This record gives sequence, C-alpha cells and structure tokens, in this order.
Amino acid sequence: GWSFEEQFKQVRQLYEINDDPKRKEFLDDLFSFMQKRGTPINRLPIMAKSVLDLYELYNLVIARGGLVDVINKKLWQEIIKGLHLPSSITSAALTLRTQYMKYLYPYECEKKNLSTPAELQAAIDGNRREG
DNA sequence: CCTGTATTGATGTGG
DNA sequence: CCACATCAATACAGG
Repeated sequence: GWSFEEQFKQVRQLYEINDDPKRKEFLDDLFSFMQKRGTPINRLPIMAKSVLDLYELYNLVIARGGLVDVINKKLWQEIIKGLHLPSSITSAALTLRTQYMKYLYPYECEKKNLSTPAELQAAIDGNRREG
C-alpha cells in the first residue's frame, strides 16, 4: 500500500506540472522538511483527478499572511479559483483547509510562524457548525 | 470473482 | 443565493 515507486509517480506529477525551478525547491524541500515534521506525504491530495500543487497552494496561503486569515476572512475562494479548480468539488476550501492543516501547517507555521494552532483551531470552530 | 484504502461529489444551513 | 461541512461510492491491486 505504501511503496516509494507509487509515491514517485505522485510527486513526479508535481514536478511535471511546469518548469518552475522555484517550485521544485518547494516540493523537494517540502518532502524533505516534512521528514523532520514526522508527517510524510504517502499520497499527495488529489483534485479533479490531478495532484494538488502543494507549492501554488502555499504561495496563495502565505499571500494572505497566514492560513488563519483565510479561514476567518474566507480567502479560499481566491485560493480555490487562484488554482483554477473545477466547481465539481464543493468541499474544495475544506479539502484545502483540512489538508493544509496536516501537511503544510509546519512549513507555513514553522518557517514563517504566521499564526498559532489555537488561532487556527479557533478559526476552525468559528467556521465549523456549532451543531 | 472479493476486500481494503484514498479521494470526489450531493444536499442543507445561515445572513 | 453562495460557501462550507458531513456522509457515501468508486478505482486500483493482491490473491
């Protein structure tokens, strides 16, 4: 179920997306950095039957100054559309928020420290239905 | 032919 | 009305 080759085709799909050297350092560093976090990506989140650009998602997330700002202000529409995702996924923002929390929360919080888990968790409760 | 894991999409709530 | 959240079906691989 977890084979390095299976992941190779998955990340290879991430580098083929385009010839952006800066993007390579991200994917390369992210898989490396995640090793330190202890949360390695055995499967990249997929969107529209395609791998999610962990790099473009990041730049948009940092562009708002912290994942929490996006939740409280809901700037996911800009992220969701910024990536040109198909309206076929109604849980796009949630897919982006849920997954960003697990995989990119360290790179965004550890390298930039834009916010804290309580702010993010509190923002999550603020958007999650009370019941 | 079956079973397990990961990912995508429908409908409803609140201002 | 839209964006978001919860729950369920499908595709691929081993035998």
